[PDB]
Amino acid sequence: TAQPKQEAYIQSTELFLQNKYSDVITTLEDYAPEDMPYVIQYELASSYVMTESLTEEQRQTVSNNITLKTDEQYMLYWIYIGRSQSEEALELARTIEDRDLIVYALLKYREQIKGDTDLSGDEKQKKLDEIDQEIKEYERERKESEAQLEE
Amino acid sequence: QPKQEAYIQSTELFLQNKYSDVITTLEDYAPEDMPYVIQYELASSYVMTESLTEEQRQTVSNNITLKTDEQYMLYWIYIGRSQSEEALELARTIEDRDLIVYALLKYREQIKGDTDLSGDEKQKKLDEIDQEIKEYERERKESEAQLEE
Ligand SMILES: [Cl-]
Ligand code: NA
Ligand code: NA
Ligand code: NA
Repeated sequence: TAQPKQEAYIQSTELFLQNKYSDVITTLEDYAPEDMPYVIQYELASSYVMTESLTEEQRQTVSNNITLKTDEQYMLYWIYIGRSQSEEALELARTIEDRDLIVYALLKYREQIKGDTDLSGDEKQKKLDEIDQEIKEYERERKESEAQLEE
Repeated sequence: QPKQEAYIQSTELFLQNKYSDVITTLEDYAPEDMPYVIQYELASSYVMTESLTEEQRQTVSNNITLKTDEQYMLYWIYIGRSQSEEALELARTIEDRDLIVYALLKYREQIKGDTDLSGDEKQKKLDEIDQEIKEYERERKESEAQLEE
């Protein structure tokens, strides 16, 4: 006997050890990240983070380093970002209290609002505006932090 | 000739910061044939509507000036238009590491969603891009601290 999970873990390990990020991702796509062994969370999260379209600036800004010392929450954050579950990544970021991760998740959430088809134009616009205001607030906080550190 | 009027309307929109309106005004036209200043308008408009903080948008677009080479403007227009293959080829021609890496990542996504490619061809392409990305990442880490000596 059926142990499809057991097998996918071995399979993702084989692909990861070869840097086959995309293939790791599709191997694991039907599986809940919260129940994965820590090494498998590591493989998946690394795979998502390695393939996230970040500019050099974004890259400098966000906590996108993943190691076998990195806390589970950071791995879950990047896995949800990777799966386009920005709502889930947003509330993780807030729990973590990582400013730039909240901002990054707010940006992905903005896109999802922009594309949402169930929302009317007015509810749409209101929400984008709420988001941009929150982003600007955090951006203001980052700037003031950097100002104090240069004093 | 409606082309000329599009350039004029895109200018009218650009000067009001109506970046997304600039983009739609020019959507049908080829970027290579556009006058330098319109390439600037379009490139800037794509950058100003990317998913980035305001500060990040400023940082990229403040680097795009009317003394900037046409190539950097074409790069951003391709990115903005999801012509990531084209952005990548240009990026390698420019020989700027950062633009190659960003374009690879966006190209990866183009492949990921390409309907014409078969199941197996898609995967082999992604496998290749994935390995290249690891290679750039390994070089990134090595530059950060060479640990000599
Ligand atoms: Cl993917
Ligand atoms: Na490989
Ligand atoms: Na970083
Ligand atoms: Na500029």
